[PDB]
Amino acid sequence: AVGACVLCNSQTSLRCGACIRRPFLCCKCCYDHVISTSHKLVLSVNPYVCNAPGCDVTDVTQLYLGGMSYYCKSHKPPISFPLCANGQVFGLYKVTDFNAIATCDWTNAGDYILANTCTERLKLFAAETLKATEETFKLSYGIATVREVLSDRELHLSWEVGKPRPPLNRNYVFTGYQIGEYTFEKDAVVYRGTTTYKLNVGDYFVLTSHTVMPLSAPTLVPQEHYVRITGLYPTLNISDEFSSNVANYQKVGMQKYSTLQGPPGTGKSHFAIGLALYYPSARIVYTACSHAAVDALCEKALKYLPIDKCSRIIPARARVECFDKFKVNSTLEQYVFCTVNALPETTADIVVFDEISMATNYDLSVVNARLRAKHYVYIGDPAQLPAPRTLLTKGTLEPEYFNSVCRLMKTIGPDMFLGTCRRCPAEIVDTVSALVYDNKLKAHKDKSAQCFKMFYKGVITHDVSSAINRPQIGVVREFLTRNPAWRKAVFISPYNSQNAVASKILGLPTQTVDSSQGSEYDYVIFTQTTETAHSCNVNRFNVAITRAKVGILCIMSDRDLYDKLQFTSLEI
Ligand SMILES: [Zn+2]
Ligand SMILES: [Zn+2]
Ligand SMILES: [Zn+2]
Repeated sequence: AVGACVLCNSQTSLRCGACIRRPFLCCKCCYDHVISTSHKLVLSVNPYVCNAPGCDVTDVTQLYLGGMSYYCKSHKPPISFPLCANGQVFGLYKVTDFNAIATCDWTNAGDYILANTCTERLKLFAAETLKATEETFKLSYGIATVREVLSDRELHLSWEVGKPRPPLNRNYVFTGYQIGEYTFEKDAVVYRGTTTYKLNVGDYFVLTSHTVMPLSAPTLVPQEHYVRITGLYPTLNISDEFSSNVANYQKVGMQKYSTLQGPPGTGKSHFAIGLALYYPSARIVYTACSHAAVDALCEKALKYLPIDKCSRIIPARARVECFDKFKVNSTLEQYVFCTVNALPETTADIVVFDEISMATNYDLSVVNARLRAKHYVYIGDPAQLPAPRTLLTKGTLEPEYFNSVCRLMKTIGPDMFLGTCRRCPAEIVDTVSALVYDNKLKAHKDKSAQCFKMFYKGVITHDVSSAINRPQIGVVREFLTRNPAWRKAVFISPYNSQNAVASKILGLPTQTVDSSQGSEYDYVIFTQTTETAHSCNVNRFNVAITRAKVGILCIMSDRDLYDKLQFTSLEI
């Protein structure tokens, strides 16, 4: 009941009872909150409610202190002081942005803008409030009870009446009942259990609504610049492979934290693993939000670092299959690879946090709270995809608002920029360089002459809201017969339902733009599917076309992005 004010740190007995996170507010800030919002319940040792029997007055502006008790206007004794007066709320030890965070529903883009432009303590309040709001929203959907089991990978579902049905994609993970976590894909539906189980008829699945823990550590520690490399000991014998990053590795040791913007295929994992070879005695914890980002870092370390000093931390509540070649859960190995949600309480000489566009401020804070390091390196690309914000429906979230790190990279610029793309044919590099990198990305490869674009609106159908464009898939099928080398292409689209249809019609392996991030393929076939804000998002468009090493076929819906593609146009 006694704590510190989330706005000015002043000690107080007051917490806001109307705030979902119940933050400690001092007399000054508590007043400026209750007097400007619908929030009127104030909590101390005892709540600020009228003590008079059977009285329901709980509004602090309608209450007074009579002796050492609280009463409303109808029950106060002659000698009483208002609880709200002179810009203060009574209590021991005697804000426009805080009000908006405290009262918003997190459905507008402006809510996320504020959560990232506010002061550091308000970024944690915002991140805690958003996460709790997202989980209290997880109690709103309807239960799915299995009507029948068709096979080992297919079933029919019976949904709860009155409550909405949640989007059936890999994004939403249900906990089966505890028969393990399970996912779904589209009356026949495809079931994917984390644990193999004889799907009982009648057994139900419900979305995991986990408890949101409070945040203590800032999203970014206060920056410190040094005159010499601190706590790290460089090699003089550094492999020529990593020579291009020596000045940047030295910058890493001369700052508390550093940001690295690495466009697709510019050498982010190479830089991260080369940091270990540059400071050979340094203990490095490699972290990212997803198991896939952590696994890609593991694959790079397997090729350059001693396997006996590596360890992959895997949580006991295993959801997906991940990296198997390092010793598991050895927290004290020199190189620790672990997702943010599974990080142990440890220290390190360097912490490398990869795929930074996918981090939230909640993740940034958790990393600072579990890992106490000499240096923190943030690697990613603000021109790539952010974490899905399930509550956000109105407006688009710009890159400078993804998290604190992305805000810095878009405002003051990143500390380090990898400006040469080694993956993509020049047609793709020239396109994304002009689109999202202010013409600063350069192509290492020549033009492949295997990058094609076709403007074909087709016909848009919908599986609920997830879109399908069968004529765009038909155009691809026609192209494949005439271009058999493309038989080995990966089919990519902004929609899971478009991918499901293309998987059955084309037989190509399938990937959404969002699940393709961090991966690369020789050939990519991309169907835009629709002209929505989702399919036209320039970051999503950037990720989609930079998956290709050799060739890409883009079947476009949007004239704008089609005209921007520096590809050979095709006809049909
Ligand atoms: Zn205060
Ligand atoms: Zn409040
Ligand atoms: Zn009363």
